[PDB]
Amino acid sequence: KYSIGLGTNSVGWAVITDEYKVPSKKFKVLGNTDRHSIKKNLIGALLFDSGETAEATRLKARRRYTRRKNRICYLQEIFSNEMAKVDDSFFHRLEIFGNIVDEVAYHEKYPLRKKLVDSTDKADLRLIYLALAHMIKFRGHLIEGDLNPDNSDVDKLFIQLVQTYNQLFEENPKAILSARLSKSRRLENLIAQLPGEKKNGLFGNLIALSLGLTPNFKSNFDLAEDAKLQLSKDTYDDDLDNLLAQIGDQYADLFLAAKNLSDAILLSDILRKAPLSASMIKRYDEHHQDLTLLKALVRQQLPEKYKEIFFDQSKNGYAGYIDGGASQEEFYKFIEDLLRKQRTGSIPHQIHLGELHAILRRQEDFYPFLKDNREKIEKILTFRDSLHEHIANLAGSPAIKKGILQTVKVVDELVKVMGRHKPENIVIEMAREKNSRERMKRIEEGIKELVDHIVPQSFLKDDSIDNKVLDNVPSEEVVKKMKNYWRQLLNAKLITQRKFDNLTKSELDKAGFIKRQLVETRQITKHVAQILDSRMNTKYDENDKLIREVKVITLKSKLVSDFRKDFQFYKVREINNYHHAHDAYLNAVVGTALIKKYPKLESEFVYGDYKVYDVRKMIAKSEYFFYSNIMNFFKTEITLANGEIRKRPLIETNGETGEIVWDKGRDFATVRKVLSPQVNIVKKTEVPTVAYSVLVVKELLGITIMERSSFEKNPIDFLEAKGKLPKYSLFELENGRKRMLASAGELQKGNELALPSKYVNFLYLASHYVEQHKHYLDEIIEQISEFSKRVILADANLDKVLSAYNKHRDKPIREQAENIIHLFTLTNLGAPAAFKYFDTTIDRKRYTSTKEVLDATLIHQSITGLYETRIDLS
Repeated sequence: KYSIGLGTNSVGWAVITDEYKVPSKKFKVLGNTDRHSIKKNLIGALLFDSGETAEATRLKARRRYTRRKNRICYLQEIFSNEMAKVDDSFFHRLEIFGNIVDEVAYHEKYPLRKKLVDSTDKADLRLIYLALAHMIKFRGHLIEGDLNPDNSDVDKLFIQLVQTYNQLFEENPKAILSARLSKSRRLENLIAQLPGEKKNGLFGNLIALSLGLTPNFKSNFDLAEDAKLQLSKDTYDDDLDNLLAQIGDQYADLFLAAKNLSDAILLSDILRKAPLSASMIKRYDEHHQDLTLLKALVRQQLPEKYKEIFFDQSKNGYAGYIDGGASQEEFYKFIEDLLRKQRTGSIPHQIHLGELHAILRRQEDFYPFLKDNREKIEKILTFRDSLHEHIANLAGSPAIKKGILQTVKVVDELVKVMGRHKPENIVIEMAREKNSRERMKRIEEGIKELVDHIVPQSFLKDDSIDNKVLDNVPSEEVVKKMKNYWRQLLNAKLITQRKFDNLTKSELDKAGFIKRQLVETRQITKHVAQILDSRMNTKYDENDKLIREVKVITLKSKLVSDFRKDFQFYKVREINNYHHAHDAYLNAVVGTALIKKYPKLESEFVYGDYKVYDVRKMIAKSEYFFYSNIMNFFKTEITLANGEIRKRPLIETNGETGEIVWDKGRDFATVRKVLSPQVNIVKKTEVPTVAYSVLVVKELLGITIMERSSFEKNPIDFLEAKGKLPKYSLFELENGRKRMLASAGELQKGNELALPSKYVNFLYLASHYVEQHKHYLDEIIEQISEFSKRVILADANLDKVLSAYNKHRDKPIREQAENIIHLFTLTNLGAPAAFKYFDTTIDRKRYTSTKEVLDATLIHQSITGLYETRIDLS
């Protein structure tokens, strides 16, 4: 029936039919004003700011402590009966033994895991409980499947990290990592293998975070405040969140790919029973014998500094190392496998479960009840508000996962908007929205070292430089003789590695082409898909998938940006919040046709477990598609390098199913009927630093952070002594004029300017230069001037605006409309902003007089704005 497609400060949403109609639906208005409904399309955006609110706190050590306490409590619930049979008070004395002799004996002898592993003799149950407690306390860290050689393979997950980094930067894409060398040495050795990468780079810092350093990604993304990261450190989730939400959500699973690389390196250094338990034999032996030998040598040589080493907690020695708040790095400096601590990459649960298998099997015979609970104990370690926690568990804090916190709330009521009906496709994407410096850097490096698609659009829509170069099948072998020149561009970094292939790339050439467009490397969208797939599929699949029942699609926005340029459905951002809505419309337009046309490609871009069909089988000879592009059938005509044009059918369908998937004579008509002006654009209301101003009975008085607490306790006395309207509260008056409450001292524009698509698409065509249509320009300015008088109320500035167009009327249609785009900033909802219109500038105002609000109508909007409670007092 329908479909849905979905930044730092905006969340776009839209709804789409098979013919790409955005539904026009009335919305009930429950306010006392003479307004019962509004005709708005099922499209829009949600804007938000990054501020310290309740949600900001909710999406940011205590919860980790409670999780570990719950895990150990679940273990103790099983252990308690036999524990009381052995030692009743052992559990309570933990934050070791109840008597001095046993305690001291355990102190020199075992100040256990691999004795439960190797020794077959029956051991004390206290010892097993302690072993399992340290099993489940430091569980570690991402893999649903069982442990296999594939998880550990350093090459495999390093390559996975390289792909996730390279397909996030299309312009700029074991013996070393598992070596028993210094972490800095391993990092330098890895960096030396990749030219053009520095230690301070994002990739060098990610490798270090996989290795053990303390990378600071602030220099990698130009932040103002420190962004220390440390996997071993407890609060790595919170610090990771703060950094990535300062710098954008797209790198979250880049960082998590680094995290899994660290996991792989740990597993690798371990397995070459429970080999981590052999590694802790190494750790314990070195630590304890080195401590004893140091004690002996200090006794024999420096008796005075002995007490400083072993008994002065305040000083920087071992005494402060173990019992005080002293780090290892200073301790080694005062005096890396010498004296490693108990609370120290978080060892993968694949390693730990390897011990749970090793420990329990070696002792399952002697204790029958532990053998019976073999599978349960495995589930204890590997099992997992909660949704607020998981986004906190993801690699992003509120700052930009506020929208990803919103995008769930956006979609959750969007389900209600369409009457609980479920969408077929939900396309999501994340990209930075500084690239001009990027294209400059490669040119500087490429020169220092020393238009047509390489593969045409018939095989895939790739207008990026990786495919663009300034017969029908890719470059012929006659052209392949130029590869000597292509090699000089590869080593000069003027071209990427895959481009060196694609130029020289039959069917094996086309096999990788489809995958890149559809396979999604941004797994944050997969994590969002996981959230979408978990919240949608409560009815778990019976077997072999465990999940089905309505799809989650993650297409790249590249299938949209190409879709915009081809068929006259262009986008202008600064006009209004429709451009996010326009992308959210042209996002899922791709989804409806692609799946019904190529169901075999489902596994490549849709969430869930599916049969991996051989792409070689689907690609055929010159006689679904021979030409590999999934979006060829959108065009009626196919363009090749030679200039020969391949015809296409008027109506497209799927051969193996027979369903019509594409109506060229009818679907193109409906799309233009979409972009042409009432749309659900909703600004979510959110709670000497004043928080919010409450109406007083009439005037507004601000409440600082301190006063609110006393306000909730005794509001009457607090109101009496001086003599909730949240920030950006919708304030409407007279002919649709709208205001938002910036503070007690200022107001904001709440009126969104709209344009019928003829006036929209023209602006992009003009700005990116139909010259007979110069009469559209006068109407646009007139429509702007008419819009300015009704709601903006800046008649002093507006007179200059109308004059300025008269001064520069001789200028071309292009530059004129480009300055019109900047002129649109005056009308946009939100904080007013100064701008330049031709030479004429200023055009800025501050609605400090808020007296209108006292008699105005408030409109308390939901996130989608459907349920409005308009209370007008006057």
